[PDB]
Amino acid sequence: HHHSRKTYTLTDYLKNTYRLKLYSLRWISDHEYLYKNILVFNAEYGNSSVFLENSTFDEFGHSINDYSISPDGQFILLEYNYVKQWRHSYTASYDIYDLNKRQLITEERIPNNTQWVTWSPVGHKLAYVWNNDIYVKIEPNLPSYRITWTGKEDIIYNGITDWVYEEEVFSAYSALWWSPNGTFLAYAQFNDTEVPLIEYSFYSDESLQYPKTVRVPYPKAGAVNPTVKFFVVNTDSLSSVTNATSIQITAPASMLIGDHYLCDVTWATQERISLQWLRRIQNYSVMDICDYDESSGRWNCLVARQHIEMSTTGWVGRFRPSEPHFTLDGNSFYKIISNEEGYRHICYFQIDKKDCTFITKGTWEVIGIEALTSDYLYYISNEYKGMPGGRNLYKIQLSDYTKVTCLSCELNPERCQYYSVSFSKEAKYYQLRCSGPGLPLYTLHSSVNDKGLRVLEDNSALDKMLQNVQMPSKKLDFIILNETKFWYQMILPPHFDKSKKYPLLLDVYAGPCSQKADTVFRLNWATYLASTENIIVASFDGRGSGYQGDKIMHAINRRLGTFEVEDQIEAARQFSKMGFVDNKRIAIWGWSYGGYVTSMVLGSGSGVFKCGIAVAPVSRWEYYDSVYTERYMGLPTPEDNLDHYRNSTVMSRAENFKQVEYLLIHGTADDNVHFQQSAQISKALVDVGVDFQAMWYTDEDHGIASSTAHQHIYTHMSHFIKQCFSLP
Amino acid sequence: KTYTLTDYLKNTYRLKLYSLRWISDHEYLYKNILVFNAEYGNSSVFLENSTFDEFGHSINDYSISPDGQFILLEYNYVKQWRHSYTASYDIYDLNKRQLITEERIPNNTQWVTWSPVGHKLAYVWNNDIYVKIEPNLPSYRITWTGKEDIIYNGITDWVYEEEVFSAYSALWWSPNGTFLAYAQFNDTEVPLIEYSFYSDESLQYPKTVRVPYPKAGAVNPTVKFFVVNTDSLSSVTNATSIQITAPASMLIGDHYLCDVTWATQERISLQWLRRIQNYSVMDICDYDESSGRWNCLVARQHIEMSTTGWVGRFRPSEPHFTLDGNSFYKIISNEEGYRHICYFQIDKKDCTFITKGTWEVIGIEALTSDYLYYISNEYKGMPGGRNLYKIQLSDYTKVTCLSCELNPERCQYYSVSFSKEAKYYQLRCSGPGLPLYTLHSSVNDKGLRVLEDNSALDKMLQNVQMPSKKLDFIILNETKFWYQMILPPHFDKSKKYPLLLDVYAGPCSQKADTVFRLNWATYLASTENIIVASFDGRGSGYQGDKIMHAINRRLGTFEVEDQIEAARQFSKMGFVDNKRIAIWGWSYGGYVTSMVLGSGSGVFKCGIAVAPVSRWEYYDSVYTERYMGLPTPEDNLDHYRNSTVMSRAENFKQVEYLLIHGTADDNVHFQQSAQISKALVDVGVDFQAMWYTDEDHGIASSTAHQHIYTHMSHFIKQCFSLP
Ligand SMILES: Cn1c(=O)c2c(nc(N3CCC[C@@H](N)C3)n2Cc2ccccc2C#N)n(C)c1=O
Ligand SMILES: Cn1c(=O)c2c(nc(N3CCC[C@@H](N)C3)n2Cc2ccccc2C#N)n(C)c1=O
Ligand SMILES: *[C@@H]1O[C@H](CO)[C@@H](O[C@@H]2O[C@H](CO)[C@@H](O)[C@H](O)[C@H]2NC(C)=O)[C@H](O)[C@H]1NC(C)=O
Ligand SMILES: *[C@@H]1O[C@H](CO)[C@@H](O[C@@H]2O[C@H](CO)[C@@H](O)[C@H](O)[C@H]2NC(C)=O)[C@H](O)[C@H]1NC(C)=O
Ligand SMILES: *[C@@H]1O[C@H](CO)[C@@H](O[C@@H]2O[C@H](CO)[C@@H](O)[C@H](O)[C@H]2NC(C)=O)[C@H](O)[C@H]1NC(C)=O
Ligand SMILES: *[C@@H]1O[C@H](CO)[C@@H](O)[C@H](O)[C@H]1NC(C)=O
Ligand SMILES: *[C@@H]1O[C@H](CO)[C@@H](O)[C@H](O)[C@H]1NC(C)=O
Ligand SMILES: *[C@@H]1O[C@H](CO)[C@@H](O)[C@H](O)[C@H]1NC(C)=O
Ligand SMILES: *[C@@H]1O[C@H](CO)[C@@H](O)[C@H](O)[C@H]1NC(C)=O
Ligand SMILES: *[C@@H]1O[C@H](CO)[C@@H](O)[C@H](O)[C@H]1NC(C)=O
Ligand SMILES: *[C@@H]1O[C@H](CO)[C@@H](O)[C@H](O)[C@H]1NC(C)=O
Ligand SMILES: *[C@@H]1O[C@H](CO)[C@@H](O)[C@H](O)[C@H]1NC(C)=O
Ligand SMILES: *[C@@H]1O[C@H](CO)[C@@H](O)[C@H](O)[C@H]1NC(C)=O
Repeated sequence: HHHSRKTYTLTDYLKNTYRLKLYSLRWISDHEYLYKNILVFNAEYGNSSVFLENSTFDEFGHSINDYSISPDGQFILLEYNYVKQWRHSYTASYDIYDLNKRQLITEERIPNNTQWVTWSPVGHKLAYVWNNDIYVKIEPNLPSYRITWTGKEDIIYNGITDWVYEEEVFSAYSALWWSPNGTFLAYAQFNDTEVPLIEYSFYSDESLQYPKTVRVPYPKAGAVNPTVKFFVVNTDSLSSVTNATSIQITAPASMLIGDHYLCDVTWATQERISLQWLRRIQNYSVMDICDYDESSGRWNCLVARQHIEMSTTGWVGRFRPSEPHFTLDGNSFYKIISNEEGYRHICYFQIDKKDCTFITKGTWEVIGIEALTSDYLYYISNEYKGMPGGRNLYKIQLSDYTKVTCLSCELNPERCQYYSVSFSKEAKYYQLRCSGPGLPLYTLHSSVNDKGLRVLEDNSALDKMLQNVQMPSKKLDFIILNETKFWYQMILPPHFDKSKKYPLLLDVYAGPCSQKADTVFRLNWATYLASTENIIVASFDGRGSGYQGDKIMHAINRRLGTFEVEDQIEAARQFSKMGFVDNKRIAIWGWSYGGYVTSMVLGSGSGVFKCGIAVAPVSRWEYYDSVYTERYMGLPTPEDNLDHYRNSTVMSRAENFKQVEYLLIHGTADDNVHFQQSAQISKALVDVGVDFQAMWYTDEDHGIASSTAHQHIYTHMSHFIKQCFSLP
Repeated sequence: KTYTLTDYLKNTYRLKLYSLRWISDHEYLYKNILVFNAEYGNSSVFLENSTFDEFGHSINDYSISPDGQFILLEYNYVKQWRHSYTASYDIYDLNKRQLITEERIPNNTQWVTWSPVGHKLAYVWNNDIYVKIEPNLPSYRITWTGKEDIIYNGITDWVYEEEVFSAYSALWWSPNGTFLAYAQFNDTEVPLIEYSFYSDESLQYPKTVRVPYPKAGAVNPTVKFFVVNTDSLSSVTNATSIQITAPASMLIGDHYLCDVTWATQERISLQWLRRIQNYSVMDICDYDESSGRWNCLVARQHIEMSTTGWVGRFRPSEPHFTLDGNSFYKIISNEEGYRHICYFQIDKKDCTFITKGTWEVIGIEALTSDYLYYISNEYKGMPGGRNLYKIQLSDYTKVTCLSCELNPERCQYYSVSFSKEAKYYQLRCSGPGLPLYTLHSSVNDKGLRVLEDNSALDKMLQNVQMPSKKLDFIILNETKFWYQMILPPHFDKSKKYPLLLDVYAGPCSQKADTVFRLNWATYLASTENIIVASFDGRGSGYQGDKIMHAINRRLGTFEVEDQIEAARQFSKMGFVDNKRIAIWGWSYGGYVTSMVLGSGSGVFKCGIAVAPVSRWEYYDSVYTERYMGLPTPEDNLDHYRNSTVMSRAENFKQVEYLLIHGTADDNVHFQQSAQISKALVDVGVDFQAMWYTDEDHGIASSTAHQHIYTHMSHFIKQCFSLP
């Protein structure tokens, strides 16, 4: 034989039999990067001297979670006693090790339970947050300077975000920003005094006799939001005689008039910082540009340099207003905005000018600006072949916008259609990561001649292992609806036969700016279901999905739980009318927003779906957080949008669940989508006499990511789908 | 046609009761509200069905005063725990036929009670006691110390309500209403259980419910006892409450007040229990005239202890005093370990037993000048039967069974309700046939008339294939252990049936009896042809202390092993499919079901645990410590650690498990199933779950009740391969 008889099993997925190798590096200069044990690989010639041996901290006495080398390379920060908080936040102990002296600093140690630590961009200055206050060390072995004195647990946050800013605004815990040379330290201060608390039980180890009540300031749609203030402190004029003096930069008048957010901080030069503010009604944002005044020691934002971004069709930006990329003199910047036709492109702005000029055009979008030099701007887009699920690196000549070159398109067009990039400190070198459709590929390049210097990781060991496995394939394509293309992907079982009828699982996100149809290679639950169980797993980007323009993306504005829900149902009708789908066995499942859509679909009375699984779903928008929800829904008030808030709950559709088989799953310590939401679904299903299947995960959060819990839920979901589809 | 799930869920086939409230020695009330005579059976209407048409509120319950002059109307009923609730109250003048509108009982009243004679009234509001001499006059504030969740005057806290008094009230009027005795509970340092309450879909942020609840080994509430004279209440000076302190033998450590019983007008008896519940003391306290105080002579103390276990069935039994209050009868276990009636003299340590045998007195029912009446399981040596007996006080040898022979075939489980001076009594037969309610004259013990025969139901059941009950015993180690089986209709001995073991198995439980039930087991047997069995093993009650105390300090051992062995015996009976045996239980039954499934015996295919205890340190102090002692290194910590469901997680790989729990369960906290599920996830065991949002220990909402039973039926049918 020698024919492939093996499949990709559930155990393979759960035990990581088939492992994807990565190549993670960190640029130390414009020609040097670190890699792990710790080598400073010289990018240029390939010669790599060793930086730090793996044996150096064996006598440490603690397990080291992470490390951080100072920009000057004189010190290393050692992160241990890591305790996870939310998606980005955590607490840890830190020790500092002098690299030139070969020993641990024992004097003036960074305290236990530190919330965040950061080196300056140059030298070895240190900023850290402890007990909600900011501290600064000029030298690692010296006493730290206390910058703030107002830090209060759950009320006042200095240099760190609160729950909502962490999850929905900055996608980070830190709210500290060093100036390019480390002279100034800018920070946000959040105030949660009147923000209501979400409360839930945490059960802990079985030795805890009485459960704990976790309490977190968490604004639900329409509730009192946190307020924010912004400050800048000169670290070079710190004295141990007097308290440090932080200079406030106030929000523009058009923002102070109501509730607003700080949605972006970007340093332009040593003495110029740009701020973006956003109204609570997220259709209007203002960029301030503020210069430092030397005679005063203060900061001033000229109303002439003030820039406005707004939308008449929806909210501003994909999830927030995009960040500027300033020129060296800080007199201009490049920024992604939506053009006249609704497509996101790079606009070039003069600092003193209202009007910008677009440097890219077309019926495609710029994903992000990655680097800019004197001569070139580097950006990722989905232009190539008009595939919105594809990603490539481009280079545009600043003096001639007609001179655009694709740097990644043709490198290896068959295995590589989804690229990300990592540039050196001044874009002289870059690493490219290809994520699919073939096996991930990591390569190094010099930008001068754009030539490939070397293959970093080609995943040949995994290619060897797969050679014998009956792996699934992927079909990426579109369907025309109301004269508009809508993309879908299908994970197709091996030896796929168009004449046969397969059961179908619709895998759904479908939230605003979602994309579930792409060229990325994945080893996941869907791989197992196709490979081993012979199930087609499909996904569909309908109205509301991103990277295709505002016409598609803004279609669900103020109307969550409508078109995106309706387009998933229609997708299933399209797939079955392709001819290879058994439409007695069509299922749907999703996590989070996908959980919400799955539930709305199962409660729609369409009659298309036999069964479905919702994991940690939203059940009604008033339960979810203000920043995300109000972005798309506005306020749940009679004068705003209360009617639709009330018309788009899962609960009100409970009666219709008599037609389907339903599995409802939620972790009890979910701080993001509160257990409350599934608790209300179940209570509504019980109230109408609908039988369903449920599963709670004790102390699990939104990711249900514990090793044991992760394995349990996928095993449980697998049983459910196999029985729904009558698979032995 | 068969008895279906819907039949059970929608109570298609209803059992009639006959509920009466005695008013005198020959007059009682029955529901219109009629005043039936125990002589002639005639009745003149007391309150017409539509007397309160123009009331404006929905009346939940009524209560006539002992003199019959005023009726108390209860509305705005809001349930709290098992017995506790809050309500609004109005008083109706029956003479004037109008509602009282001056000095009304406040909204959110916790407890109200008439005095035993006349029309005096005591109530509890915001944890304080108030007294109304006349319904229309202002009330006197008795206590000023009441405080939400902290100080309880005249009402119980969580643990006393659930585990000690089986009641919310802690008020005790003297026989003629002169004195009002009460208890004060102090929960200051008792730790709080906290859990989420999700409420209506309209609630944006869940509520955190916080209840003082002592888990095993935690700080317990403290108790004080007071008596106040209601005849000398003044609206000028504050009321003076006389404290009666617990005896010196109780004050030495943590203790409980476990019984309050008035002997006469000026004599009260109180029983106290140590936190280590194998030692209790009864105090007899007399009102002193020249001092206005209460004295409890140390010589009048009566100790009740146990060397093999705890004291009483769940608590020390209540005394029944002779009219002069110089003697009393109470149930205690004899030297052989069987519970019998002992006769005590107030001034003497030694009692004499008036009953003997290898069977038990269940309760003393009435005491007269010439006869003591009691209920027991003596008839035919059947621990699961119940009959009423009369003992001649002048000759203990002269014992008459009043109920044994009235209808031996349909009636084997009686309860009774005697008139005020015991001249008449209602008999309540609960099985094995349809319930029967009859009235009797105790002067000659002749039957007056049938009150309710359930013929309406009998004619209904004629057309349905109904299951039968086998009640019998097996021998284990030369000891009889009783079991019952609900057998499918047209039961065939040659066929192999699936079997479901229905479990309680807690200390002093009894699941094998002569009671007729229409329940879930009825549908399973009638429609699904499943045998539903129950077994009373070691630890079970009403069979003496040798069996009941078998599990002392050793919860989760013998009672668990005996359910497994019982199923092994049912397998050897020949009509059981050994490939289709399942087990289920609620509460303690959930604990035992889980313990059995985690035993790795290989006997059971599948099971269901509803609101199970998972480990004893999570459950309340009074119940748990009674059997387990304290979870400390110097006491019983090792067995607490050994008797968890969690430690058996790995053995659940052999079985199919359904775990169900209500999220607002104040009794067995959701915590308990949360720890089970986590342990099963940690060893990679697949199982089924169901939470019930906002449901408590009963899971008793109309919709949730229907939902849980439907869900369980599908699970059992799937386990048994039933289409
Ligand atoms: C199915 N699904 C999502 O719904 C999803 C998601 N990443 C996000 N985020 C978008 C903004 C930034 C950060 N909040 C993460 N969402 C949005 C969401 C909507 C409703 C409830 C919960 C969540 C969440 N986490 N992913 C990866 C995903 O698969
Ligand atoms: C299966 N089963 C029981 O386990 C049970 C019960 N009645 C009681 N009580 C006995 C003491 C007084 C009062 N607490 C009610 N228990 C005891 C118990 C043990 C463990 C956990 C919860 C509970 C409860 N409630 N019943 C009727 C029953 O069926
Ligand atoms: C955080 O915000 C709260 C209000 O949201 C501030 O509290 C107010 O402060 C002033 C000045 O002390 C008081 O007079 C007001 O009564 C407070 N208002 C309310 C509604 O509480 C608080 O000052 C803020 N804290 C910081 C350090 O910014
Ligand atoms: C209920 O018990 C509490 C706790 O033991 C008593 O509170 C103590 O009272 C004394 C005297 O006032 C104080 O010195 C202590 O500091 C108190 N302790 C605590 C923890 O509060 C309280 O007095 C009792 N209440 C009643 C009505 O008896
Ligand atoms: C009866 O006792 C109560 C409680 O001790 C008295 O009420 C308190 O009286 C004191 C002064 O003696 C005040 O300082 C408190 O504020 C009162 N508490 C309240 C609001 O009840 C009551 O006055 C006593 N009656 C009399 C006059 O003997
Ligand atoms: C790497 O190569 C250079 C130039 O060929 C050589 O001189 C040197 O030894 C290496 N670099 C260092 C300093 O590690
Ligand atoms: C952190 O805690 C440990 C003891 O738990 C102690 O040895 C150490 O000194 C602490 N570190 C600092 C800097 O506070
Ligand atoms: C700095 O500020 C804090 C609080 O405002 C004050 O208590 C402290 O003494 C100040 N330090 C000095 C010495 O200026
Ligand atoms: C960093 O920038 C500040 C502000 O422009 C300047 O005064 C300072 O000299 C700079 N530091 C260095 C070392 O260049
Ligand atoms: C029963 O009827 C008699 C008359 O025969 C009457 O005197 C008596 O009051 C009635 N009993 C009641 C309480 O209805
Ligand atoms: C009880 O509450 C209702 C509604 O708030 C009120 O109208 C009524 O007067 C109250 N009754 C008493 C006796 O206070
Ligand atoms: C009730 O008993 C008390 C105390 O013995 C006595 O003073 C009173 O007379 C009795 N009540 C009546 C009038 O029967
Ligand atoms: C009560 O129980 C404890 C613990 O089992 C025991 O040491 C003690 O002897 C018992 N007391 C009696 C009265 O038997």
